[PDB]
Amino acid sequence: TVTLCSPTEDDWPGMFLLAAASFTDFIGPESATAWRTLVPTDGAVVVRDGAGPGSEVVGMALYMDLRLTVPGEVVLPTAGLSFVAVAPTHRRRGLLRAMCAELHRRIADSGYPVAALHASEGGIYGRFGYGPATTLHELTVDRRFARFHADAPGSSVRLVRPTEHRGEFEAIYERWRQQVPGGLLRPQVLWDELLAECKAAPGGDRESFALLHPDGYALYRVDRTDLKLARVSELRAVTADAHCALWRALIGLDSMERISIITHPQDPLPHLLTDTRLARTTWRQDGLWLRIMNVPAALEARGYAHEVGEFSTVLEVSDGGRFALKIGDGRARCTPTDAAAEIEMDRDVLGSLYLGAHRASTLAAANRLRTKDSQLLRRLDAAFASDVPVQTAFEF
Amino acid sequence: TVTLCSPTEDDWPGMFLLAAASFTDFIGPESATAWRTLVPTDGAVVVRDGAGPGSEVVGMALYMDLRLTVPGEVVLPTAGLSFVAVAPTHRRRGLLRAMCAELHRRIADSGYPVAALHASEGGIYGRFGYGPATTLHELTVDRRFARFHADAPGSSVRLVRPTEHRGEFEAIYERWRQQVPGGLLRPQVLWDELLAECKAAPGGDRESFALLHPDGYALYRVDRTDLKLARVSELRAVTADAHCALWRALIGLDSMERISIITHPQDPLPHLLTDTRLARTTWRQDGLWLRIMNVPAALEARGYAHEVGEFSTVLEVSDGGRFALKIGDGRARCTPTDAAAEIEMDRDVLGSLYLGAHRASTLAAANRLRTKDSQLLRRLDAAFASDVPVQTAFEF
Amino acid sequence: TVTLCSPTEDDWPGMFLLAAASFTDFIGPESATAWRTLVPTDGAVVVRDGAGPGSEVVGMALYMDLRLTVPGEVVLPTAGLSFVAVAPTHRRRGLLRAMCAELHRRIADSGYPVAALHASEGGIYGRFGYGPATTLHELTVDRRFARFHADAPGSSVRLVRPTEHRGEFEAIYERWRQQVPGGLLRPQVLWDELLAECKAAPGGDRESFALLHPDGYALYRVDRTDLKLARVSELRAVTADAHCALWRALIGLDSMERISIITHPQDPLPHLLTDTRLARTTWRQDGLWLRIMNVPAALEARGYAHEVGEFSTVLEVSDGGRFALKIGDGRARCTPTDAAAEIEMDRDVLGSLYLGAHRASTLAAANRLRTKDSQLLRRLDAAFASDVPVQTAFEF
Amino acid sequence: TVTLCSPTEDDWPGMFLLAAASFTDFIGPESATAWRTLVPTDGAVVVRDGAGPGSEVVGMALYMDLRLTVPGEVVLPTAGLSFVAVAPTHRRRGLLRAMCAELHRRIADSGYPVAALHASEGGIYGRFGYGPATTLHELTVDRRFARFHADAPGSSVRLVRPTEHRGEFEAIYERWRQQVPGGLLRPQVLWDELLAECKAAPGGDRESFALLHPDGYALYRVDRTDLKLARVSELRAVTADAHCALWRALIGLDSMERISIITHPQDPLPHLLTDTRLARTTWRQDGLWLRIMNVPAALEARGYAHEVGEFSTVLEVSDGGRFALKIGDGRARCTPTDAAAEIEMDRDVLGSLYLGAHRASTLAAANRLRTKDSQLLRRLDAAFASDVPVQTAFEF
Amino acid sequence: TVTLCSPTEDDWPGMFLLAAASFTDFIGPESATAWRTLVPTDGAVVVRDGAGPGSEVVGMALYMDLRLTVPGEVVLPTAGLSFVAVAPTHRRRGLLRAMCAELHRRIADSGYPVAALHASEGGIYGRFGYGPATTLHELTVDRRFARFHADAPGSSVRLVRPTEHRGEFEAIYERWRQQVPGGLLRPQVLWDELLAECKAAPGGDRESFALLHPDGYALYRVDRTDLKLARVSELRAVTADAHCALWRALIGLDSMERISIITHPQDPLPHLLTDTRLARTTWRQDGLWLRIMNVPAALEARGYAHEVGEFSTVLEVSDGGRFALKIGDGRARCTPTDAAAEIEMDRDVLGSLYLGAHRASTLAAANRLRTKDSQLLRRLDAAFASDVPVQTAFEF
Repeated sequence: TVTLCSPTEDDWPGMFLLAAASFTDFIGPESATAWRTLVPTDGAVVVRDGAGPGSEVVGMALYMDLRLTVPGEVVLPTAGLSFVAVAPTHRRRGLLRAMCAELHRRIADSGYPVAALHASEGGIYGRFGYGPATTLHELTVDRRFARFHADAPGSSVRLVRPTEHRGEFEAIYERWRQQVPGGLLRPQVLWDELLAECKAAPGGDRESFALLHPDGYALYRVDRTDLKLARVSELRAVTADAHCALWRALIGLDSMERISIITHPQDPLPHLLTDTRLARTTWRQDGLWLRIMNVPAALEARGYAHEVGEFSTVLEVSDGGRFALKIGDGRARCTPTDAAAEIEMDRDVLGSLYLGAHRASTLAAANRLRTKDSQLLRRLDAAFASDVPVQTAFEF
Repeated sequence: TVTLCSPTEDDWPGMFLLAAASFTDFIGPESATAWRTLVPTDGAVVVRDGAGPGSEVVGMALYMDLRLTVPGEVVLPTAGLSFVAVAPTHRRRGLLRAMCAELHRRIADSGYPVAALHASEGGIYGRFGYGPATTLHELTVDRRFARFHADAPGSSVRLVRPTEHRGEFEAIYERWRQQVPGGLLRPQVLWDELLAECKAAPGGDRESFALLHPDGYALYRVDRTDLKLARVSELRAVTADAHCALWRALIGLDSMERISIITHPQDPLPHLLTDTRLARTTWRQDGLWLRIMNVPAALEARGYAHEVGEFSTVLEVSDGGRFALKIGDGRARCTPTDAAAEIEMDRDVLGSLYLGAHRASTLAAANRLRTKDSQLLRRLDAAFASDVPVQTAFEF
Repeated sequence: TVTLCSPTEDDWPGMFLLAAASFTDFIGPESATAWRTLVPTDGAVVVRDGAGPGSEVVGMALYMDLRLTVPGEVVLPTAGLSFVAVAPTHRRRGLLRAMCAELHRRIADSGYPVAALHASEGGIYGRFGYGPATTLHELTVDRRFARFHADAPGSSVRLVRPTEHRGEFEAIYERWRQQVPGGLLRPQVLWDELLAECKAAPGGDRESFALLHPDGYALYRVDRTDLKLARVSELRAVTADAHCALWRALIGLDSMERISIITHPQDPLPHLLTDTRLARTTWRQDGLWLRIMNVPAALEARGYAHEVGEFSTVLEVSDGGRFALKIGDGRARCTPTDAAAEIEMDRDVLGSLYLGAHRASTLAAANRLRTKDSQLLRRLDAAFASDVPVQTAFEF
Repeated sequence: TVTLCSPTEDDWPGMFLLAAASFTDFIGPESATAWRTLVPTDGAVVVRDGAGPGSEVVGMALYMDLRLTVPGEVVLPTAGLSFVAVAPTHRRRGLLRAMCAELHRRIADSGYPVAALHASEGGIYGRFGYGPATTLHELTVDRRFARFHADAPGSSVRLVRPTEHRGEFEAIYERWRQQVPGGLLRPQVLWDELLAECKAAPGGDRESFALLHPDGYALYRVDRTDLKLARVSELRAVTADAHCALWRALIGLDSMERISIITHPQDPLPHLLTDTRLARTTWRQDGLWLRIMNVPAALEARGYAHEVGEFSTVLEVSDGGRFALKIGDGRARCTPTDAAAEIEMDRDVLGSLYLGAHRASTLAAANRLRTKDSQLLRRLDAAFASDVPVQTAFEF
Repeated sequence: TVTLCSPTEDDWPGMFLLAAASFTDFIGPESATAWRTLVPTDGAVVVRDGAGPGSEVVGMALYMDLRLTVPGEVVLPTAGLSFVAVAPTHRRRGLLRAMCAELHRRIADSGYPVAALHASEGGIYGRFGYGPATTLHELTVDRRFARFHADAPGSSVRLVRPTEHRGEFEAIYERWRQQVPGGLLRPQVLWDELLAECKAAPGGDRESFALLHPDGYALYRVDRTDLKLARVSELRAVTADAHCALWRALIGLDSMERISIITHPQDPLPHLLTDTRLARTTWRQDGLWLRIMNVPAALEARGYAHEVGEFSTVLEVSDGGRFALKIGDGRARCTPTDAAAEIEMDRDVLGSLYLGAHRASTLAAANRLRTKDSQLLRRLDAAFASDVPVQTAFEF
């Protein structure tokens, strides 16, 4: 009946159709064919219904080749899952399990230490070993009241047409993504896509503008629905100076009542202002999800906090191996063992800890993470934290 | 014209009137006379307009004697400011500055290391040296979809009439407030007040119920405005088991669509569920604000993280003294010095760091906190963190 | 651990507490003690948690002795389930199954042909053999535009204080409930309850008024939330004349913009007006649910349409017996058999057909009701229909 | 001053202008020129203001040649009124009466037994003898909770691009419209129009998709305003199997929260689900309106229920003739007479009964329909009912 | 650093960019290049940031050459400020003061007696001597209830395509603007702009229609957001007959529930109807703002009410000269003096009085306008009033 296989070029139109019916944002396929360049040979799986010549697609999934920055400014090859979809006609038939299992084998065999995704819903991917690893934080600032604090840094920012400063944006983003956990390399093809969206579309979005600083930029747009709201679609700042100068400019949009931005929980913006409330948290949600494919490769690859003293323990990941884990001097050694476990957790929990967005002690309080001693917990909690707060790059 | 002095009993009615006109929640005065028992002799200041027999009150402020738990389970005498109010007729005349200055002298001279408040607005109290020190986090759970995770702990909880289990609530809260930074001792008079509110009021709030566990409780009520919403006014859990069992009971309120609660950012509830999104953050705001009155007394009183190795630095608080600050083995020594400062911050910033709710590195990114080296920052950031996440007790 | 038994008077307070926590409308218990008089000795079951002296109630259910009118103006003893509740602490432990099974045995053994309920949710009771048997239909009339049709009947109606015309209301309701399927006898104790609600409550509902006609009445109130909306809580009309005259009076409430009423789908009101749209359907929902306890007793008790010619068939109710069903001259004979079934359905489907609110052919289209021939379907569909449209009496 | 006449081609632009100003949906005229092919020579009337060369149009009306299915699967030539409009400058001058009178003479003389329309408002057309004859029923399903009942039928449905399966849609619709009262033949020109709308329009509607089954289809689209709502613009199912399979697919649109559809009151969807409430009635309204042009031709043309035994009566339609009406064996004979009337009604009432959407007994309760005996009423009510529930085809 | 100068053609693109970022309505620049023809040589100022070749624009402002009608049907050369904008990066640096000061010198030296603007916010321009001089009044009529009064005048109005009756619109507007204070000459280039907007835009506004009378017109459109709302974008009526006939036509839009229009406070529409409430005031706001450049030229140019008897006084405008003001026979003489002032006001107050939209006595009650005697006040109040109520022409 159902067969699982790598798509042919003859499978494309079926895939585009399924995609269009599954993702509202989809159209255009032309953009789909930009992301396609990020898909390695054999990075795609489809499920066909039946057998014969061109039987219809009813399931699809793929991964893209990505570079993710993890704490200690270390960059990992990362397999980014996307365009995962099952036909509304074939829902509870195990297609998602089969497609994910097949994709994970390929990802493992190809040597990725880590896989990642953005979840359309929050209850799907834990079962596959993905844990929420970054946190999206919407701030809406009522700029009518906003005054900067005497201490705040600061002219240096220019109001600019996005399409005329691509080189400057690329260089800034590139510096940004290398320094911040969560950072993703943004390939030329994605800069084409992003740059194009800047022009106003009738019936769609208004034209975008940019605020450019030698060390950061912001891209923003008036909201279509509300005309006193400015939406900051992206703000990449490499220094604190740039971050503040950009916000002085945004708060300068006197035509507006409110500025909103999707940011991270440690965004220092509230502290730039004399009234920290004006920077109001309007929304929160999981951002990037991680599946640790290879536990020791991943644990050894990232840097750890230097503050915690050297310690050793035994970590067991449910159906993922048991390891002697030694952390000291910001570095980890992670070797096979059969000594008794001191800590245990499912694979997804590990991905949630990995970039420091969640504290081990919080996971432990929910019993996801079982441990021997509170001391070990406090150490796992200090070691795994990140000097530079974790942020989210572009969705995929 | 205006005179500042300690109220007489002849000043009360004026004060009640001003209070009623300044705080919507005020009425009843009868409750005002419960909190009055918490006000020390000389803990109150009023401003009278003119001179003569019973000239009208136009300004008032006071503090209450409180016990606040800070990291390391250390309990500090704390002066809690409340009922601070200026007549709408006397707004920009310096009454608030005068009343706060006078109150702070009294508080300092009386030996409180720390003062605290809940802010009616976010832009008033920084100028007086108070910094936001805890964070309120509203979670609304759509319990229709909520399923507990296989790992989650768990019968043990009873549905109970609040008024018939005061002794059990008192003992549980008492254990709770001694273990959690942000915890406040709740005196008998406040248990009278809180217990009374439990009965339904016509035109007002519906009757409250309680979920009682040997190690925790929750008090809740159906919302007046929305009848598919259950409001958890208070949940105190001393163990993780109790926390989970209480939430299994709340999610058990099948008559409801949504449960909301004002909680703290590290509440582990999202991780009890198979879909972490269901536990949605609907609101965020500063909770308790702190003014460090005596810097060395306060810095020496609290415990510090054991993970960070011993280090020494020089801390300068703007118009608050310069100190040689030595932290090691979870303990701090804080002595006078005139050596060059390595770190500087206004007083309010220090109160924001004090319970660990804000990271020094985030304050530094906003330039509030100026420092010499990033290393010192990472250390100040690890040392000041709290093993047990900071929570908020009752507003005052 | 858990025990199922008939409540003692010592179990009451536990039951009241559970009730209060399960039903928002509950309070007052004093009203609970009116309905209690409708509960037969042994009509109540509770589940206690554990054993000992006064272990806490965690489950309760009961039935009331009612008289229900079914097509052909036949009145059946009916067991009305209500106050069914499981503690939020004991949700998926089978308490509802156990309590319902126990109650049904008692109801069967006591000789009720039928049981009934109003469902708090639509997905609970089918599993217990109850089917939706009446349909609530909210109409909101924009009376600003409403003009009566030249044909409409029609002075005879008086604006009246409800509390001063109880005898007239009782007599009218009594005539009403004897003629209409869905009609329930309303005992003196329920007239006390209903009459009391008429007075305005501060913070609650405004005072009610009545429109009285020799052959019908309406009770109404201005909405608390909206002051241009009049809510008709009850309209009982015994003749078409009375129905029209009452509506001319209601449309006469010039102080109002809208009149709403919960009515039945065949309410002729739309056809009284020159613009049938003004009578807008704002809400629809299942009303009374029926469980046929004794199939042949129930099928033989009701009248059937005289129009359909005599026919015979074999009806099988899943786990409910197989019967030779003979319908002719508005009367049915229903005898045991083992001949092959011509029609099959679960018990709940039968309750849905029983008062004529649902057509057999519609149930069959959804495959709930499996039959041999379309002819039999059309006959079952004509025979079971009701001359007088089915209406809903008071909720319980 | 005003003249009434058949439009010239020189009158078109005036007519298009009036149309554009009267119907928001109008534009495009290009579509107007598709429907024009359905307009018979002499099926159009305009009113010109004054006399001379090209005096301006101020009134227009026309009818289209249609085929309507009535109970017993009988197809009648039907004159469909549309594009009826009076200039805002000439409102109460009798233009609508004059245009309708003129159109009706033409329709009568041409031999249509029946005329039909969709009403822009509910209070206009009764005066012209049209009665509401079908009922639109909006159901919104919260598909997040929807589970199918164990009994429900059921793979067989494919997700499909509408534009690539026209032949299959045509054949299915054609079977559908021949079996269902309310069915209209959909000519090739209307399939061109409908097929075209399927593509996404910027600023307008998103692209449509189809679910195709050998025996039915559904066309749907995400809502422009709300992105968690899927709108089913059309669902034609010829068997119950197809109807259920299509709904399993729609409930399979996991990307959505709600599915809505405009359907008929006997849609069996609620009964496919374990919780019948999920299929919520959000809106109700009159669909197709009928004017019986020739009473005996129309009464003799349709089939009647076989269940009711043969009976005879005398029907008088106000200003529409008196007839001896004999119904038996699903067939009616309708002859002229002057015997005393047993039943009387206006013409519009008859159109409301004609397809079985309204019961005679309900019309009688509102006094529109005056009759001699209740027995005759029950018979008129059983005879006129429809085996197959009446549905609405495309608006016109 | 910053330089203020007349833009080059090389400065345009910078100016367009700033414009686009400052005004949501901006795009298109192509329209900007229509208004440009209204800008005199030297009517534009820009601020450049720095010095060099093509340094970026950060501030811009200009004025257009306009003709404004003032009471007594006198037409004044008026400098109309628009496209005033400061970069969000240069907000509190005095750019607006510098640009306005420079523009005012040019305007004064060029011989304009008056300058005018439409304010983006209400708190900016008083400091520059502009006072609100006309009042926008939104009326929303619920046309479902609207009946005209027996007295109301009144066929004569035609429903018309705007683009086909430009000549008639021009002539009518031209008569209108010459008779009404607030009237502006509308140049051919602005008729091109306005005429173009009439066509429907996908994703944007629906197509406009016109109601044409020999002595007036209305342009209207269905609202994009709400489809039962008709928006009257413009109604110019030269006689009362035309005004009433146009409103009879608008109330004739039976497809609509509501008609809205931005009008003036003395619009007689409410008095045409039997229920004056139906014409509901939904919004009010300042329209045109005036700066009197040359006090005596302006005071002598306008007509004054003939009713008030001749009187003389001494008027002082803060930093604007002192004048002996003599008003009699609808004419004023305004000569220099140093006699003591009898009345004093800031310049902006004078602009607010100038077209009669505000009464001197109301300004005096707010103490803006200080005077010697109440008698003088009553005279200044009668003299300055306008026979013909002041209206607002097109925004600029």
